[PDB]
Amino acid sequence: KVFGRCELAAAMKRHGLDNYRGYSLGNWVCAAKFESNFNTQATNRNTDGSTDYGILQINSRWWCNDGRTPGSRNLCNIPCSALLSSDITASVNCAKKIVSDGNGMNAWVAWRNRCKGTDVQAWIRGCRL
Ligand SMILES: CC(=O)N[C@@H]1[C@@H](O)[C@H](O)[C@@H](CO)O[C@@H]1O
Ligand SMILES: [Cl-]
Ligand SMILES: [Cl-]
Ligand SMILES: [Cl-]
Ligand SMILES: [Cl-]
Ligand code: NA
Repeated sequence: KVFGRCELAAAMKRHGLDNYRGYSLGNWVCAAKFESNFNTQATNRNTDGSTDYGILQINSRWWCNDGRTPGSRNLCNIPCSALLSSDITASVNCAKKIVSDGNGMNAWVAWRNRCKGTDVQAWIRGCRL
């Protein structure tokens, strides 16, 4: 499912993401924009063999199991395919574990390079929240 900008912001807001660990809702919307282009079914292979999954491109190296990342972790205790569903519940819950790992939203390379320090609030303006 390819989310609308305000549709994704409302879904992230309903699942408790806005101001989670001090990151306002605009940061999460901006991150999903540049990680997956609002597409829950996005996947991208990495050089080390792991794969990013879903609306926030959560990596199978640490957070989910896809059966093909040898010596990896499954800290969110889910199959990576669950991160591709039209329901973003699993992606949001796993993201809350990632952002609480000590490095904040810097775990998402797209957010650090394309959202951090910008006017992230602009990604939720015009939305009826
Ligand atoms: C939080 C998370 O899983 N981030 C991943 C990370 O593995 C990496 O920096 C990159 C790989 O292309 O994509 C995503 O940002
Ligand atoms: Cl914001
Ligand atoms: Cl694996
Ligand atoms: Cl949803
Ligand atoms: Cl932080
Ligand atoms: Na894994």
